[PDB]
Amino acid sequence: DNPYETDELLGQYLDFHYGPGHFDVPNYPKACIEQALAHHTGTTGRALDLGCAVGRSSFELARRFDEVIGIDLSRRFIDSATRLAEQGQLQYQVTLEGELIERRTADLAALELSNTAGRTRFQVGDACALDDTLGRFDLIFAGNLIDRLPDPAAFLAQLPALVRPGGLLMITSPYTLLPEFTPRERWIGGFERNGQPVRMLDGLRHHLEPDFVLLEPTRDIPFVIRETTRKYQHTVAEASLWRRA
Ligand SMILES: Nc1ncnc2c1ncn2[C@@H]1O[C@H](CSCC[C@H](N)C(=O)O)[C@@H](O)[C@H]1O
Ligand SMILES: N[C@@H](Cc1[nH]cnc1[SeH])C(=O)O
Repeated sequence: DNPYETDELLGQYLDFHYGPGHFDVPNYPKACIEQALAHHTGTTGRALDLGCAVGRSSFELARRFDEVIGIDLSRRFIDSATRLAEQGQLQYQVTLEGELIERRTADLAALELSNTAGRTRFQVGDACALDDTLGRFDLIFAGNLIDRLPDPAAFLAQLPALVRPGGLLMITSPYTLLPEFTPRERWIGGFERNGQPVRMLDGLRHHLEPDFVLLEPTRDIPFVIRETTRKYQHTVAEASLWRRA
């Protein structure tokens, strides 16, 4: 039932996280973490990467944080991230055209990520119901996650307790709201209420303030996902950075 446990998605996401770029758009997980690191003014002991997929943002965070925990619900994704952490490389297939496929390599050494791979730990888990043993963090990253969760409010309700005061929360999303992933009654934005628009960002503020303070302004970060030799997604996420009060 989970698309994120399929070979189709594995090949998209291993290319997206570790492959060459497309249309001269920079690697997206790396671009996201560059922005988080440019704004984090706290200590660098511990970061949490929620919805980490096959782990590029977690390895990027590990260049600066002593410990990085990456959590994703997809076991196929997490098994790839762990293999990269432990062996430094893996191979995968991408679609060329129809059934014609091509084998490719992901390599942490080539990306200058192998030296700190030991600072990562990857686990399967549900971001809407995180273990109560997880502790708290100096920095939390949730990339392209909130529009893929069935209970966004339940996810957000954990975050004040998960971030130390003075720490940083970074959420990015293109707000691709879909009933397949979020029941309409659980949307926190993307609709009209009492005849006025409620944007997803308004929903984020309602749930996070004043425990977090939004660093203004929000920023657009684009990304490209390769599906075949010829077909790509090209999308503009909104990044919002939040300081814990
Ligand atoms: N309940 C849940 N708990 C944890 N991860 C979840 C989840 N529902 C979906 N996900 C994960 O959220 C991700 C959405 S796509 C974004 C992946 C990655 N952060 C990137 O920016 O490229 C997928 O990896 C999916 O497996
Ligand atoms: N289309 C991709 C990228 C993404 N992630 C969250 N929203 C979007 Se659009 C996916 O569904 O994983």
